Amino acid sequence: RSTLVHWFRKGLRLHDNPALSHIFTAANAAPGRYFVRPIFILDPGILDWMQVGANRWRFLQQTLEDLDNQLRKLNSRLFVVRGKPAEVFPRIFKSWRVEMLTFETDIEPYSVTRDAAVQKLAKAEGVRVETHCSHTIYNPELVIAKNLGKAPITYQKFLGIVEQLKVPKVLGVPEKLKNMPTPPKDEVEQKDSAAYDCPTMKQLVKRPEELGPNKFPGGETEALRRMEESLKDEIWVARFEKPNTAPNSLEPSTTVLSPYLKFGCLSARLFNQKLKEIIKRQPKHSQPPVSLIGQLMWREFYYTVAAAEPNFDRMLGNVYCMQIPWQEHPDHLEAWTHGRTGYPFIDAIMRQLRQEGWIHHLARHAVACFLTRGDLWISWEEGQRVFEQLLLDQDWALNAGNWMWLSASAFFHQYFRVYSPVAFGKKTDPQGHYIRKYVPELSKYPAGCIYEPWKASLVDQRAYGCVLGTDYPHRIVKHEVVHKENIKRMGAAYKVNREV
Ligand SMILES: Cc1cc2nc3c(=O)[nH]c(=O)nc-3n(C[C@H](O)[C@H](O)[C@H](O)COP(=O)(O)OP(=O)(O)OC[C@H]3O[C@@H](n4cnc5c(N)ncnc54)[C@H](O)[C@@H]3O)c2cc1C
Repeated sequence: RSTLVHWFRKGLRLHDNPALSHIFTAANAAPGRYFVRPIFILDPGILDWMQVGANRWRFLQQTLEDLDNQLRKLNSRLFVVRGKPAEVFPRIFKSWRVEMLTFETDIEPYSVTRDAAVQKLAKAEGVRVETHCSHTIYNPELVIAKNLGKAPITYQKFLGIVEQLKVPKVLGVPEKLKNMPTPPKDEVEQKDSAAYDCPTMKQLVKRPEELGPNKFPGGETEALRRMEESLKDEIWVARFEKPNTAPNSLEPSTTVLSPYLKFGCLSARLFNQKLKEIIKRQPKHSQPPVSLIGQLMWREFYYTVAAAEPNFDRMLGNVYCMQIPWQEHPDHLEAWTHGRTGYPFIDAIMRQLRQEGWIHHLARHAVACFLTRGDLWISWEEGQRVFEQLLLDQDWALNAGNWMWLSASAFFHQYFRVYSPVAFGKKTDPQGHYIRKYVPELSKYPAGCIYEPWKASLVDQRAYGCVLGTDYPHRIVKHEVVHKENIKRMGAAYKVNREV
């Protein structure tokens, strides 16, 4: 008896999962011949390559638990194998007598390299490998092909391309396993009956004092519930315009499906299909780029440009990316990273980010502009790294692509438009409720100076119980001065890049 193995990496879901569905149908179309091992590999190598904060670890933990629960309902389970894939797969290929391995493809350079090696090993041991592109709606390879070998570098060309492509068929959940015994314990399982059980919170989250509120639980089950909840107001969905949603409302002004889409707890293909059903129902509706479908297309856009550039997450060696002489300032980087810039709107966002692991798209704009072309002139790579650690939705292509946009390094070139760290939040939160919540030391400042506490006299600062320089920092830079200087620095960088 040989085993069929589905390997979760992303695609942490039962629904719309062709790679996992094929495994299951095969076992049921040929009962008694196959064992089924759905596995997730706790790969220590990924930590040399990316940062993971406490909040995102918990999200993964919760996700793996939900996925194990969901597989049990199909007379299966999740096997979480600890170790490096390069060492894990030769062992289990033999110990398990693996006939077929399936997994969902990923375009990230660490994923491509790792997957190539696994496919070289699988070819050697005579293991059949079947891969499916289901993490994105469109296959980036086919978009680039249709565009004659190059990724479209504007959203509108990208839309023009994918319009002519076939939308894939969205699958349901696999059928339960008919009369399948629990696989026999292997070398590892026999010396430890729990060697493959889902990790506890204690095993994954080493810095539990960095956990923030538990607001967006991981898991396919929570993903589907949040999607349904978000789709209930079809008028809100149909008339969604991303630029007009507030960055600093106390409740999220958008869907917060990003962590789920990032891990594949939600199929982007399913979400897209559900969105197109409402749009059909609702004749007055928004259109890309501002619409909710437009939002999913932004995800497709960045995956397509990223798939063509292994150096997408850095300035050097990146075909898309303007070469800009960013400066090194460790103290300013530290202040931004910990929301101690002295600009309450910026600090509010960076603190919501650290504590909760999600901030609105335009709040990411605000803090990203400030770090880079706007105020501090620090590389977008440094902001990417902080975002990587704290974001629940940390996504290799989307984090890099949007940082390049916000820094005017790629895709966006109107660097003379600079967010004000004082004015920008006021449009949608003139009372500063968002600042009061995340910078509570300023909570007694009136709306007239809560965005600009340095406009309050010392007497009033003492009266509000928050003296600048003691209880809340002084501004680390003066926006009105530096952002004018940085526009000149940007223009010089643009000139140098144009001449080369
Ligand atoms: C500096 C910076 C860094 C970012 N890093 C990430 C990241 O690491 N991971 C991430 O998922 N998004 C990232 N984004 C994009 C965007 O801000 C988030 O996708 C969005 O805030 C998610 O919130 P939401 O799910 O409520 O989005 P909604 O507006 O409800 O959109 C639905 C989905 O569309 C996609 N989407 C929406 N906006 C964008 C966008 N601008 N680019 C790409 N896809 C988009 C996401 O999958 C999102 O879940 C970043 C943006 C900026 C400016």
